[PDB]
Amino acid sequence: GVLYVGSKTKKGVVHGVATVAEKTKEQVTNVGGAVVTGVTAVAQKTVEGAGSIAAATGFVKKD
Amino acid sequence: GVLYVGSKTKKGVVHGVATVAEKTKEQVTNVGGAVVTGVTAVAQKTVEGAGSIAAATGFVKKD
Amino acid sequence: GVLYVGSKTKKGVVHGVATVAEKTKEQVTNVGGAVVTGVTAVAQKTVEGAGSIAAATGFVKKD
Amino acid sequence: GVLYVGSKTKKGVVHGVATVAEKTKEQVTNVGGAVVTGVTAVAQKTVEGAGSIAAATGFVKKD
Amino acid sequence: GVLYVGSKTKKGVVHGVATVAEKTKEQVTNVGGAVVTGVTAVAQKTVEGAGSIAAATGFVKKD
Amino acid sequence: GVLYVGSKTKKGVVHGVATVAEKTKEQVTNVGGAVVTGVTAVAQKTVEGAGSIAAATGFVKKD
Amino acid sequence: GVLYVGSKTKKGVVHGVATVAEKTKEQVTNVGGAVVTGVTAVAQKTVEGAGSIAAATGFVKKD
Amino acid sequence: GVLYVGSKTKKGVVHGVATVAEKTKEQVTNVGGAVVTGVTAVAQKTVEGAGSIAAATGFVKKD
Amino acid sequence: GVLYVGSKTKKGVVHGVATVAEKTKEQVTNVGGAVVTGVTAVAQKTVEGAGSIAAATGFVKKD
Amino acid sequence: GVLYVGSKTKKGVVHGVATVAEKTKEQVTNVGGAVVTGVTAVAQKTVEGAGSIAAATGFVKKD
Repeated sequence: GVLYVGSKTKKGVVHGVATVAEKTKEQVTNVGGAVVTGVTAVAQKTVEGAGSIAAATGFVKKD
Repeated sequence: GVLYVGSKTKKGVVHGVATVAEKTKEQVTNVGGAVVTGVTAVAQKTVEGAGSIAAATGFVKKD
Repeated sequence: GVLYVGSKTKKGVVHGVATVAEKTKEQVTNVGGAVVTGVTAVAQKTVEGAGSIAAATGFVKKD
Repeated sequence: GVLYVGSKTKKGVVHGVATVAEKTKEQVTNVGGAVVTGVTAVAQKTVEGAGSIAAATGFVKKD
Repeated sequence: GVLYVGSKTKKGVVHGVATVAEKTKEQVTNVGGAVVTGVTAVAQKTVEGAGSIAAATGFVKKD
Repeated sequence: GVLYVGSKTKKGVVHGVATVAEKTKEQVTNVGGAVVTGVTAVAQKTVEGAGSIAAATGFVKKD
Repeated sequence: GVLYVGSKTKKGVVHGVATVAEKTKEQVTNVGGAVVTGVTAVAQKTVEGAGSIAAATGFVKKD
Repeated sequence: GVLYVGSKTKKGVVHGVATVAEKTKEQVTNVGGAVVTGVTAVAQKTVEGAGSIAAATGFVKKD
Repeated sequence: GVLYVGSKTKKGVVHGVATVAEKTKEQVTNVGGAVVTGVTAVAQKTVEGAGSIAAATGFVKKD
Repeated sequence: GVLYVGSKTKKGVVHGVATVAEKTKEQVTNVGGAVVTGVTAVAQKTVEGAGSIAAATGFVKKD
């Protein structure tokens, strides 16, 4: 189809993703797709096919 | 179809995602899709197919 | 179909998602879809197919 | 069909999702769909198919 | 059909979802659908198919 | 003498003095002494002398 | 004498003095002494002498 | 004498003095003493002498 | 005498004095003393003498 | 006497004085003393003499 984005802005201030740790052991920021930051930010994804798998996991501990 | 986004703004201040830990052991921020931040932020996803699996899990501990 | 979003704003201040932990052991913020933040934020998802599975779980402990 | 959103605002201040823990052991914020935050925030999802499963669970402990 | 949302506001202040725990063991905030926050917030979902399952559970303990 | 102020606080939120006018003609907020705002706020004044005058007046219209 | 101020605070948020006018003609915020704002704010004044005058007036219109 | 101020703070956010006018004609914020803003803010003034005058006036219109 | 200020702070954010005008004619912020801003801000003034005059006025219109 | 200022800070962010005008005619920010901004900001003034005059005025219009 058609994806149409039109934007007029005088002033924009944007902070995307921040991970801050002090005296910490296991800290995970995990994003399955894309990370898009800005004034006027657009992300588009298309998957065409049978039996598609999208899997996102913080952490796995196995013993 | 048609996705149409039109936006007029004088001033915008945007903070997307923040993970902050002090003296912490296991901290997880987990996003299955995309992370989109801004003045005028758009995310679109299409999956075409039979038997599709989208799975998101914080953490798995197995023993 | 048609998704139409039109927005006029003078001033906007937006904070999306914050995870804050002090002296904590297991903290999980888990989002199955997308994280979209802004003045004028739009997220759209379409899944076309039989037997689709969307599963979101904080954490799993197995022993 | 048609989804039409039109919004005029002078000033907006928006806080989406906050998880705050002090001296805590297991804390879970779990969202099966998307997290959309802003002045003018729109989320739309369509699932077309027989036998679709949407399942959201805080946490599972099995032994 | 047609979903039409039109909104005029001078000033809006909005807080969506907050989970706060101090000295707590198991705390779960669990949302099966989407989390949408803002001045003018709209969420729409359509499921087309026989035998669809939507299941949301805080936590499961099995032994 | 002795003025002793001791204060322990975890979290404090303080708003001192606000004057808000819309479509208004003559609005006066008038404070003869000092304006002191905070977590732990202290104001002390000493006047030593004969025939001292402290006078505070909103407004004077003379014709 | 002795003025002793001792303060312990984890988190403090302080707003001192705000004057806000829209479509207004004459708006006056008038403080005879000092304006002191903070976490732990202290103001002290001493006047030593005979016949001292402290006078504070919003506005004067004379014709 | 002795003025003693001792302050321990983890996090402080302080806004001192704000004057905001839109479509306004005469707006006055007038402070006779000092303007002191911070985490730990202290203002001290001493006047030694006979016949001292401290006078603060928003505005004067004379015709 | 003795003025003693001792301050321990981890994080401080301080905004002193802001004057903001849009489409406005006469706007005055007037401070007779000093303007001191910071984490740990101190202002001290001493006047020694007979017949001292401290006068602060927003504005004067004379015809 | 003795003025003693001792300050320990990890992180400080300080904004002193801001004057912002759009489409405005007469805007005055007027400070009789000094303007001191910083992490650890100190201003001290001493006037020794009879008949001292300190006068601060926004603006004067005379015809």
